Amino acid sequence: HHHHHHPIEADYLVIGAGIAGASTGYWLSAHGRVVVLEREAQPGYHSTGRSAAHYTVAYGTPQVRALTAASRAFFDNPPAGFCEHPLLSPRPEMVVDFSDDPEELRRQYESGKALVPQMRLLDAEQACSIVPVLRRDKVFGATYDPTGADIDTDALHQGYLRGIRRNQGQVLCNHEALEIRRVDGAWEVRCDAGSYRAAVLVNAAGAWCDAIAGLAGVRPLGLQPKRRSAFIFAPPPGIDCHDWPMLVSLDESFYLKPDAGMLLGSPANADPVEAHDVQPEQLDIATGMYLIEEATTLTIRRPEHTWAGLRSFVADGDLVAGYAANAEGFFWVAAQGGYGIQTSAAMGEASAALIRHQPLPAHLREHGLDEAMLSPRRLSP
Ligand SMILES: Cc1cc2nc3c(=O)[nH]c(=O)nc-3n(C[C@H](O)[C@H](O)[C@H](O)COP(=O)(O)OP(=O)(O)OC[C@H]3O[C@@H](n4cnc5c(N)ncnc54)[C@H](O)[C@@H]3O)c2cc1C
Ligand SMILES: N=C(N)NCCCC(=N)C(=O)O
Repeated sequence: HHHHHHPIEADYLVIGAGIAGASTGYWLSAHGRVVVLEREAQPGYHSTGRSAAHYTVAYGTPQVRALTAASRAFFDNPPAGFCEHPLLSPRPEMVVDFSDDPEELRRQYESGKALVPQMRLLDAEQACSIVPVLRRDKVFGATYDPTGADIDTDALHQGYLRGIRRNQGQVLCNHEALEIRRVDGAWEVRCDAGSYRAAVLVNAAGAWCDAIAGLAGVRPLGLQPKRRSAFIFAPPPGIDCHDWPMLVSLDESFYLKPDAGMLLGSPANADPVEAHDVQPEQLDIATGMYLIEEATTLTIRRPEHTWAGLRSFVADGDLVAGYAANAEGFFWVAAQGGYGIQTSAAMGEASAALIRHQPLPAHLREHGLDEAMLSPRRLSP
């Protein structure tokens, strides 16, 4: 009994306009009619607008590291017209041993160097020369990755979305998917003003991917959102920290990175929570500040900005890009974890190829990627 618009037909309906839906929709959009349906009034209000904006190859599981490595070519040299300014800025990563665990530090160095030949093993004096506010008594050595980079996440995200629109795709905000049903050979999504139909439903809903499966009657993956908080604060007068690396502790208890002229700090937490519009917890912020004040000479007066976002994982820590088994046309783009920005070019290209029933592109295959390592089928026996 309430009015709705006539249904809109497409080739691929993408639920979510964060980095996952935008990157997949970007690579799909040259080949068919893309409609992206986004709940919020803006596409980057959840995790894609809440990241540390960093590119690190030696981070995550082996699948993650291959996706990240395979994305660099796009980030460094995107197609003409994709964006106005470079997407990456140099920002080496220094992982410091604050707990005196030389065996772990060596393991991470050897692991990282296999992927990144320029990775170096530093002694405590070398680490303190690079970030001179470090307390020498608290430092036992470090790894150093000269190839790390900061990512202009908004430019990247907006570039993917603009690419969709230039290929006649639609990016619809204020279009929460409220109902999902397989009807007459298509997935049909009801939004509050009308419905959308396509043979392929791309589930790119971030921490809400299992909620979308629940609307559709598709068995979920077991995704676990995890809260991570972060904050921005002013450096003390006299500290020029503009060119410091990303600094991370060896056990990921905190990190610290310059952000323009300010400092970004985080307790690097992973507290399991339900999908929601997550806010920072005071204990998170106080913990991150305490650990930075213990590891360095910095004193932190009060933050200028605080926030938290969701990093969402499946059991094995790897990303998911693949059709659901036994649910025709339902494609997962999920479990981006702490890595969705830095893996987005490879994940968007791979996911679009697989949605289209195409082989993965050579350059992705050359990085040690294949369909089965991306598939949700691996989460079951
Ligand atoms: C503190 C922090 C630091 C991080 N550091 C980094 C980093 O340095 N590098 C990196 O690569 N990653 C980092 N990450 C991880 C990165 O933020 C995420 O992996 C990535 O943003 C996930 O993107 P997504 O598109 O899956 O999710 P989201 O950006 O959350 O997008 C999902 C979208 O789905 C929409 N949606 C949900 N339900 C519906 C519905 N019913 N209908 C329509 N739309 C719906 C949501 O509104 C949302 O816009 C960090 C994250 C945090 C929080
Ligand atoms: N770069 C590292 N080796 N470790 C910490 C990365 C932090 C990250 N990208 C996250 O907040 O998801």
